[PDB]
Amino acid sequence: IKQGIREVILCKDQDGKIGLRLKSIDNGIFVQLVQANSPASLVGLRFGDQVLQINGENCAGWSSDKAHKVLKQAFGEKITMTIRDRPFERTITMHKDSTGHVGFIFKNGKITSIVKDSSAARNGLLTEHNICEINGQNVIGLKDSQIADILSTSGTVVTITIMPAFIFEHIIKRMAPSIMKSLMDHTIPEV
Repeated sequence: IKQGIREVILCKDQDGKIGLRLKSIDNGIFVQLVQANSPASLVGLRFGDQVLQINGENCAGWSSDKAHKVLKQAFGEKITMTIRDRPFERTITMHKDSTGHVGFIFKNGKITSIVKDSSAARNGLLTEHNICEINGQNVIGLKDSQIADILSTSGTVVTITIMPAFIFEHIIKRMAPSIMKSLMDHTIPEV
């Protein structure tokens, strides 16, 4: 989670999509969903990102509907966006033990308990937090099994990006869980 603004230039695909859905939160605009294999995924927009401007114009106070509206009504040539990096999220680094544990319990993405003497404990991982990413990979909507798998497949060092459930639950609100499982980009970034 970078402590700054950045600018991205987008470019509508063949079909005029950018692969993005936006949600209005506390009078800003935030990324609800990034589609795999989209301009938005390529330029590296992330779930939880804040859109400050689109094509120079400020986003504050906009409705989800109007933000979508704007995106359609724009000379796709290039769309310029100004992005505060996942403002509602923070990242914990952790280390696996001899028995390959970081030391917490989660359910539906949400962390429900921390284990005594764990690395989860030493680093102050918090409960009532929905898991957003792991080692830089968005794991939202995956099953608990596949999340467990990623934590298993991951090295000893494990980096998790978490968000307060209340905020998480308000971002994903009005989006079907299948779409998150299906369409939300769950891939490592390209170089």
